[PDB]
Amino acid sequence: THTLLGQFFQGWGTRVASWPLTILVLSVIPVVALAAGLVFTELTTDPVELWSAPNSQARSEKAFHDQHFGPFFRTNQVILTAPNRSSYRYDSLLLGPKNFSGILDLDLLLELLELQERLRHLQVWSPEAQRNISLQDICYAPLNPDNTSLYDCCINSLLQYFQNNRTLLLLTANQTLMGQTSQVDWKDHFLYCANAPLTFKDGTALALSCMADYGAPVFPFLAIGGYKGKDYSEAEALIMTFSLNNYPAGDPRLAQAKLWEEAFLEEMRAFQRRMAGMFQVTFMAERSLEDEINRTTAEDLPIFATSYIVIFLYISLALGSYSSWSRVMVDSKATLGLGGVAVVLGAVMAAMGFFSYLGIRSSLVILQVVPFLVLSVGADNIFIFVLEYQRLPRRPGEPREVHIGRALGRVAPSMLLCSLSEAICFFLGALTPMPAVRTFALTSGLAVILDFLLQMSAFVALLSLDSKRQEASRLDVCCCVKPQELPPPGQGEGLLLGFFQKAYAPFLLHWITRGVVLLLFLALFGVSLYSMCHISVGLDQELALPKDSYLLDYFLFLNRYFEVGAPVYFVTTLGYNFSSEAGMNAICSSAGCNNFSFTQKIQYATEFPEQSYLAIPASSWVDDFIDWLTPSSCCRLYISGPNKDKFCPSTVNSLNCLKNCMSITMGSVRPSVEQFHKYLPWFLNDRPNIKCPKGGLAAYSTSVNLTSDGQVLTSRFMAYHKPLKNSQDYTEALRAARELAANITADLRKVPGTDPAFEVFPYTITNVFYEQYLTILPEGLFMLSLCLVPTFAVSCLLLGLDLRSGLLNLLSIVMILVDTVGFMALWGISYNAVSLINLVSAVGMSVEFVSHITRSFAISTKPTWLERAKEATISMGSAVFAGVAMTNLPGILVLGLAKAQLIQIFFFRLNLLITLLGLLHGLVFLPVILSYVGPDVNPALALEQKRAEEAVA
Ligand SMILES: *[C@@H]1O[C@H](CO)[C@@H](O[C@@H]2O[C@H](CO)[C@@H](O)[C@H](O)[C@H]2NC(C)=O)[C@H](O)[C@H]1NC(C)=O
Ligand SMILES: *[C@@H]1O[C@H](CO)[C@@H](O[C@@H]2O[C@H](CO)[C@@H](O)[C@H](O)[C@H]2NC(C)=O)[C@H](O)[C@H]1NC(C)=O
Ligand SMILES: *[C@@H]1O[C@H](CO)[C@@H](O[C@H]2O[C@H](CO)[C@@H](O)[C@H](O)[C@H]2NC(C)=O)[C@H](O)[C@H]1NC(C)=O
Ligand SMILES: CC(C)CCC[C@@H](C)[C@H]1CC[C@H]2[C@@H]3CC=C4C[C@@H](O)CC[C@]4(C)[C@H]3CC[C@]12C
Ligand SMILES: CC(C)CCC[C@@H](C)[C@H]1CC[C@H]2[C@@H]3CC=C4C[C@@H](O)CC[C@]4(C)[C@H]3CC[C@]12C
Ligand SMILES: CC(C)CCC[C@@H](C)[C@H]1CC[C@H]2[C@@H]3CC=C4C[C@@H](O)CC[C@]4(C)[C@H]3CC[C@]12C
Ligand SMILES: *[C@@H]1O[C@H](CO)[C@@H](O)[C@H](O)[C@H]1NC(C)=O
Ligand SMILES: *[C@@H]1O[C@H](CO)[C@@H](O)[C@H](O)[C@H]1NC(C)=O
Ligand SMILES: *[C@@H]1O[C@H](CO)[C@@H](O)[C@H](O)[C@H]1NC(C)=O
Ligand SMILES: *[C@H]1O[C@H](CO)[C@@H](O)[C@H](O)[C@H]1NC(C)=O
Repeated sequence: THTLLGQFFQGWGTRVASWPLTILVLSVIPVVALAAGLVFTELTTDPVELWSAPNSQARSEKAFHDQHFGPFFRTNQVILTAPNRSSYRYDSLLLGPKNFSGILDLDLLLELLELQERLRHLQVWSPEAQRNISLQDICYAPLNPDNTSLYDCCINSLLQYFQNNRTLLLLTANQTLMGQTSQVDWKDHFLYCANAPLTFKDGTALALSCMADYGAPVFPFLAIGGYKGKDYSEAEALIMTFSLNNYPAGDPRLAQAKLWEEAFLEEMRAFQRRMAGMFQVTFMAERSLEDEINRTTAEDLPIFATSYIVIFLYISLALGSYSSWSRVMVDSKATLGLGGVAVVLGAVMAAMGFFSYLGIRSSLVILQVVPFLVLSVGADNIFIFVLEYQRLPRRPGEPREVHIGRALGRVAPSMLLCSLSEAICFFLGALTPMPAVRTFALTSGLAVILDFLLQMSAFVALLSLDSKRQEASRLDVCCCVKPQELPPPGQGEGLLLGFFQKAYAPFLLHWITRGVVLLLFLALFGVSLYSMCHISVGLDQELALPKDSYLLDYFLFLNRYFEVGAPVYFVTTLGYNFSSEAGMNAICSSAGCNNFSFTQKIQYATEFPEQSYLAIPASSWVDDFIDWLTPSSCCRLYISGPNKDKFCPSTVNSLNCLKNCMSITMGSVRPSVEQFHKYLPWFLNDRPNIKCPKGGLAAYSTSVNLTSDGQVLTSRFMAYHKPLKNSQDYTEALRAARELAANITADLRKVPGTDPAFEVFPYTITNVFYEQYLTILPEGLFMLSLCLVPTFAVSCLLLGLDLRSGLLNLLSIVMILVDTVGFMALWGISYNAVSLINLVSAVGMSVEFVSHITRSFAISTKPTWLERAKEATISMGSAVFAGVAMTNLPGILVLGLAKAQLIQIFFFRLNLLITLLGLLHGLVFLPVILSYVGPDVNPALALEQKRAEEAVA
């Protein structure tokens, strides 16, 4: 069946080389017709659409949350630290001698106040809206979310303890204690605040409120960072969080938030420049990561285009015959190199265009690296074809058409094998949950297929025209005005086969070198197999960005100085009867509630923050609700009047509403079903004052989704992750949170009247990205096994290879792949979707290294194994080296300047390892192992080629 394709491709090659210009036209027309569809490209840069599987669990959990509570707010942080400012001591009253940091000086706080109050009143022009966007339009106001003001926006900073009042910050009082008097300053209020932030009367001889201006308590971990435990006075970093209201991807209010974020960043860069010796400013907006990813994507297009220029230039001056110094410009193949690269770029653009016709949404991070891998695969085929056509000696009085036909018929089955193997590998690499890598894989897969279809028609027609322009004694690209003259046309043997015949093949196939090489490769396989175990599974941030980013400095500070990670909501899905006494007994953590309840379990989890990645015990709306419902003066009903048995708030101090919230309790307080359903909407819309410090509107306003009639559909309990620094930390944190949530639901599902489909799930904003890494290894190994299958299957069918031949190919592919993963674990390249699609591309590509040598060893007539190995090495080892290896390496070595750590790590280093191991195995190890245990001579395999050449000659 090999020689059948030989006959077909002989016929095809002849028929194409006979009609060059017609075939070039008929081949260019569909490429332009498909590649004109690039104008439909919907370039989506948003991280949730590229890097989350929309059918995964995390996305179903996110969808449920974002439905029942609205989406998660956009955090625009600033982490300030004064490194050169020396620590001092304070002899405070009510507390011991505290050692204060340099950052907790007064002038620095007045400078942070200036910045905070400047960013409050920041305004931007909105051309879509044709007005000035104020912060109040877009800011996340937890208290009073409808008709907000600039002094109602969620701005978490140390100076919230002084409600951003500059008079309260410079304020000093005289306090006498146990006979002795001392001057109390802002330090006393700060410390008393950082201890218990839910106070309205400071205890340090000052009637100073501790709650923020917007009316919620600021916990110390949100305001200060760099301390360790309850030693807040030694805080090294101040934090200033601007929380904006997040809206769905299609809301016209998201442009407003992003415009303000851009203005925030401009103001923060100006502020960073102004304060050089004083502060060390680091900052990010929510738009920062999407903007720093897409900045560097358009800055390394010169460094990408240079790769294809260099591959063109190598292929151009590595098929040119340099014998005499008079006909170099006639021998040099500039037209063929240019044409070959043009054909491959045609194929790539056709693929991108075809996929853009179906409305598939890509990103410039995806349409950047597609041409590289497709070209590194597609250039080798053209190189090997032209090399064979060059080496194949023309029969006497034979025309060029039949010669090109014969050369193509000779090398076409091998190129069909390569192209099919690589296309299948890419289309099996396109099973990834990540839509970005899926789009990449599918585009690359089709690009390789169209590359082959163009190489068979357009490039063969082009080679026919080049051969004609050469034989007519005209120049290459300086031709058609210059048929002048040359010395004798046909010259002797080349330098490539010269080297491979006289230096290499005798050296590699020495008495000693076979034993040494074989031993050394088995040792390398052993080391690689050992080292593959210490692979780091996870794509952390600080890789997506460049190395010159303002976000890297922010991430260094966010890792070093921060005291808690992202907040995790333990969302409770539908089918909990919260009203029942038995219901709310298993959620609360007060006197009378069940032991190992919801909040008790989270509390005890946070007691061990290293095992279960939680730093703070969960907030509880039900615990604070049954706390609110006490016979104290928090909720009271009018004893009589027009508002009889109606809620008089904690603010009014009249005698008319002296009646308590419910009856005179005889122990642990529990409201009845009617009492619960009536009094919960009051609790959730009660602002915490001095009189009643317990109130729902502050924290739990949005953490309960009531029905139209006052049934609780859902509810979320807000804990905080410990500071998560690596991708492994994020993944372990998700795993541990899920395990705890499963343990919680297991106990909550044993309550009378709970639906069995009831579930507690820990939704954090970074769940969708770091969920895949729970099961990337099994998926990856299944994928690489499914990619090793068709390689062998089609390698045994198409090439028509025997059993030993197929198994030697397979053994070599497995060896290359294990070596790649071993060196991945050594160099410090992580395991993820990007590394995985590179390894699947490697499984596909390594066939180009092994298959050519193994075939040309199989189709051999030399007496002894060593002679056949030498022949295979010299002829096809030289073709495979000069083609595959040296059209990979000049392309890869240019991506070493990419500047983006993602490409610089996963597409330079990993492809360099893949290429060099491919080279080493399929030019050092495969000749030796073929010379040892290669397949036996098949005379019919070579002798029937002559019943397939002459018959259709
Ligand atoms: C409480 O949860 C309900 C669940 O139905 C939310 O109602 C849905 O809201 C989403 C987003 O606005 C809409 O797409 C659905 O059409 C709504 N469904 C129904 C049945 O009305 C509700 O929005 C949540 N409460 C609040 C105030 O947002
Ligand atoms: C949730 O449990 C409460 C009890 O804690 C149920 O309220 C009772 O419902 C029964 C059935 O009609 C009535 O006879 C009682 O008068 C109600 N009050 C009690 C017993 O406290 C409530 O029905 C349950 N939720 C459901 C089933 O939807
Ligand atoms: C910030 O707080 C200060 C001090 O409380 C406010 O200054 C006023 O506060 C008093 C009571 O509200 C007023 O009666 C005085 O006019 C004044 N007190 C002093 C001693 O100056 C100030 O108004 C607050 N900030 C704003 C702008 O509301
Ligand atoms: C080595 C390079 C030049 C090979 C060609 C790569 C081409 C196909 C890539 C590189 C930059 C890309 C373009 C950059 C952005 C846009 C603008 C958009 O509104 C239409 C698509 C379009 C026009 C892209 C199409 C694909 C593109 C043109
Ligand atoms: C085939 C590849 C090279 C095409 C581009 C892959 C890109 C999109 C991949 C590689 C690394 C990934 C990023 C790394 C981690 C983060 C941080 C997270 O908070 C938002 C998503 C984001 C930003 C990921 C989005 C998708 C990502 C940028
Ligand atoms: C095919 C193999 C044998 C050679 C591949 C090329 C070489 C240069 C590659 C393969 C493995 C790589 C090394 C593996 C990891 C480290 C440790 C690090 O602290 C310094 C760089 C260094 C030393 C890498 C440098 C580049 C490297 C040596
Ligand atoms: C600074 O505070 C630390 C922490 O208590 C203490 O050990 C040390 O003695 C203090 N040094 C000075 C100079 O007061
Ligand atoms: C918008 O804000 C700028 C702040 O520089 C201000 O100067 C300008 O007057 C504002 N636009 C309008 C409509 O007043
Ligand atoms: C408080 O004591 C300080 C320091 O001695 C002094 O300057 C100030 O006048 C005193 N204030 C009052 C109210 O006595
Ligand atoms: C939580 O889960 C189990 C249920 O399998 C429960 O019995 C026990 O209290 C907890 N288990 C562990 C290992 O903490």
